[PDB]
Amino acid sequence: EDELVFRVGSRGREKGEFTNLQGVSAASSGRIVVADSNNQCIQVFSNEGQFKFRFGVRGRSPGQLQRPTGVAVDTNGDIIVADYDNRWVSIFSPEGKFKTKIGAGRLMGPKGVAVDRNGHIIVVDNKSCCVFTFQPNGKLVGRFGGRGATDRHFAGPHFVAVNNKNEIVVTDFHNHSVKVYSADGEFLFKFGSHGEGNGQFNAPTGVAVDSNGNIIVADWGNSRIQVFDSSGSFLSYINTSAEPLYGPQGLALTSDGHVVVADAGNHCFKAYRYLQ
Repeated sequence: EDELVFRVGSRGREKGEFTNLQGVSAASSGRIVVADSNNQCIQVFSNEGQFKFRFGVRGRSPGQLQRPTGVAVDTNGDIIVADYDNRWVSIFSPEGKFKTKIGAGRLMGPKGVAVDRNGHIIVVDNKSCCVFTFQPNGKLVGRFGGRGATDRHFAGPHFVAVNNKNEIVVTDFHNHSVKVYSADGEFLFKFGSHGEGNGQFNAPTGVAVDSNGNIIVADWGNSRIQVFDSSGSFLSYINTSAEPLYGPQGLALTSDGHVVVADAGNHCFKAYRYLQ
């Protein structure tokens, strides 16, 4: 009878355990997909938290995972992994079969990924501080950003989401802000500032956008999740009181309308109801 619906995971390297849980995504087929950067693996669960399967071969060769940070699920259920250390994005089948890698030689530190409304793969690079837009096949179609603190630049972007207008929503871990851009890279607006007040951050991480354009943002340093309207107005905190967060990372919205968070500091993921 809590905003918390369920919790899955504990510390370790076995199936249903985590060392460094970072990326979170959801499939329309009603699955939850999580990446562990330190166990170098992807784990797939039902919408109720039941373990389905784990995949990932450790290493630096194509097909293999070295530091998988960011994950996204395509409309066909393909699993898209940002590998920060291999410096590419791996696309797998919904069953964990390597298909191809995109952005090799262009991405220097791919951290976060999303899928847009035309099936483009959106990658945020924490080393070049840029946002890349690819076709599934690997073809680059767009790039914007650059290191800095101006509205068109990023200081250290780790996560990305796309809204109903195909607009790109980037969290800036080091700037304490969220910035929103057109599909073409045009800056639209920013919100958030450094602090603990409503609509302030101490290092934003995961981000998701709902069907109503509400933007949901995890706050790593403040161990909390904020919900905003489409203009970046604070609406609420997710009520985490029953089982507090500790350093949350990825965020995703499921097909059954729950917010799932990588509660990395507690070695688990948690699913929430939220009222919008």
